[PDB]
Amino acid sequence: GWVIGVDPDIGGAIAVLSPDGSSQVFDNPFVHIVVSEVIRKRLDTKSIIQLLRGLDAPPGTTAYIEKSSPFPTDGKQGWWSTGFSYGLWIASLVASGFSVVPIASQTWKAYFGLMRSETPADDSRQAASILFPDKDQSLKLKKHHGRAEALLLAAYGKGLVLP
Amino acid sequence: GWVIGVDPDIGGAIAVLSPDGSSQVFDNPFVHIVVSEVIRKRLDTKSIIQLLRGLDAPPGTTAYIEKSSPFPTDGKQGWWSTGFSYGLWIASLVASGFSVVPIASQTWKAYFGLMRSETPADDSRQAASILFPDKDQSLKLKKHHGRAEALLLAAYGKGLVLP
DNA sequence: CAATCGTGGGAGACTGGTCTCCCTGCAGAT
DNA sequence: ATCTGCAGGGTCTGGTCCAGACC
DNA sequence: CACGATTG
Ligand SMILES: [Mn+2]
Ligand SMILES: [Mn+2]
Ligand SMILES: [Mn+2]
Ligand SMILES: [Mn+2]
Repeated sequence: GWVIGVDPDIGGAIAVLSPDGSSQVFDNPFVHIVVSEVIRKRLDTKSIIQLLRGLDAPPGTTAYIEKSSPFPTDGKQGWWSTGFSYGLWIASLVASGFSVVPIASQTWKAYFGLMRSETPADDSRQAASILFPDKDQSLKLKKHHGRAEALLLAAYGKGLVLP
Repeated sequence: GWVIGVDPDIGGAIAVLSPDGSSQVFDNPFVHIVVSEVIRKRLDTKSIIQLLRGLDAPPGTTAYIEKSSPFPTDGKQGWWSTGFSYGLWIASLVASGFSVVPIASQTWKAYFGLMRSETPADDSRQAASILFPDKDQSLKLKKHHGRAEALLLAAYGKGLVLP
């Protein structure tokens, strides 16, 4: 009963669920780098691999990762970034011994009843708070939706249900 | 002593230069996958990590990889792929214990005097044929320019010079 | 299979149709 | 530090920005 | 560079 969930974007997170029901969630490590004479956030490859190497989850644990699906109206830098983040995470997960299962955002949203909300990020945090009450304090900021998404991905993969 | 050169695109390659002067070059592994009801080529994450595991190059060996730099006129799918291929390779290389150094294409081209050619692919293969004569049969086809690019990147890292 | 060409493009889940979904990169306000 | 709003965008290297190059 | 063709 080990499951990993990964929201791969720059404000994303990785959640780890263990057989005893406990949970962990880590913000995606990033660094500030210079691109075309401005500052950009990019995921921190070496920190991600060290994080994955430090997990207690055994080899073969399944990691559910949100499928990249940039909108056609998103700009070309958005497409590059979502592609880059996805490839960095997939390779790090495979290299660390995990079985990687891409999941569409539509799949886990429909599973928890979060399709077509007016406030989708607030709702994600509320749903994750109910599934993981001991994470309640770690979900109270609006910027914490990435943590919520990672936890709901993992919850999906484990088959948890809302009460 | 040991140097790795990576041309990360879908027709790219990885070259490995041993201290005894011998060289190897491998085509980037890929699979065919379905995206939006059409077939696409995508780099094969599992094969890439197995290839890196099988190399004799010791940990800490430097891997030179061409920096991603898509043109603004390239479409958003081009930006996504070059982003994805770059992230996949960088994470694979770090996870396998290699030290990663991104090199702009302008840098290794100017170093071998290949700037501003009317036939840049052909010239790359000729330059790599001269630097690595035992790879001459592996460079006869025009689609082998990715092999040439990987070898030239590695040659740049090693400080080799054309005669 | 290997080469060449022209243009720059969503993708996904539930016999095609339909409808839903992610961001990045800046800026400014507090 | 945190939130919100709007539009969708190159980046790099050699030599105080410019110029010219590249996938 | 990708992508989706077409040409021997
Ligand atoms: Mn997400
Ligand atoms: Mn997210
Ligand atoms: Mn290249
Ligand atoms: Mn290439």
